[PDB]
Amino acid sequence: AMGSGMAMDTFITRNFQTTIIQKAKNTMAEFSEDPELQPAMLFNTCVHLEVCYVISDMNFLDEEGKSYTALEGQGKERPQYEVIEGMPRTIAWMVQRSLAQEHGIETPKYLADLFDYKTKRFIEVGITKGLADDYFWKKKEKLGNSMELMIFSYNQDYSLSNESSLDEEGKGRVLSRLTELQAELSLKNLWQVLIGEEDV
Ligand SMILES: [Mn+2]
Ligand SMILES: [Mn+2]
Repeated sequence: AMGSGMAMDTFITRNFQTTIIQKAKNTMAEFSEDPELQPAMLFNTCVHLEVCYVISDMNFLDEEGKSYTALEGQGKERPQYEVIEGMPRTIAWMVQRSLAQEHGIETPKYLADLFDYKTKRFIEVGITKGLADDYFWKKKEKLGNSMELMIFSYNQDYSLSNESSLDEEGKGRVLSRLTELQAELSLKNLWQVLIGEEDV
């Protein structure tokens, strides 16, 4: 129980790519948060970042706004999305402001997770231990119509502001990853004590 920090630290190392982990550690230390003392926060950041990459790498985009999968596009001579999560927050805000300026659109008040070059919209991603619909409308309160929302729960429910933002195979990649993580956390008795994103 007091070893829950070390158990979560170890879990993180065994369940995520080194690249994912290093970014999350860096963002916590920007908030002057010790990952060793706030392991729940480190886990949540890792999952969030991994989901954003799972959404962004799924398709690529050409000059005229046509999308391709990685296989379809290879050799033709960018990722459909700019990933704003995963970098220091000062650099993140530079990116969001540049993207808005480049495209002649408003700059959202809050920091986005992704930017979709196809629709020219910012996207917020959320992962909840609770009901996705609840979290969705909680974010809507603050965000309004400034961004699209993609909310996923560990319990396989989800809520999307734009249903065409994910095919059923992309949804299945995200949700299956979350289901697998919850099963493992449950087996380690780490699930009940995890503080989800929706309570931060
Ligand atoms: Mn964010
Ligand atoms: Mn988010």
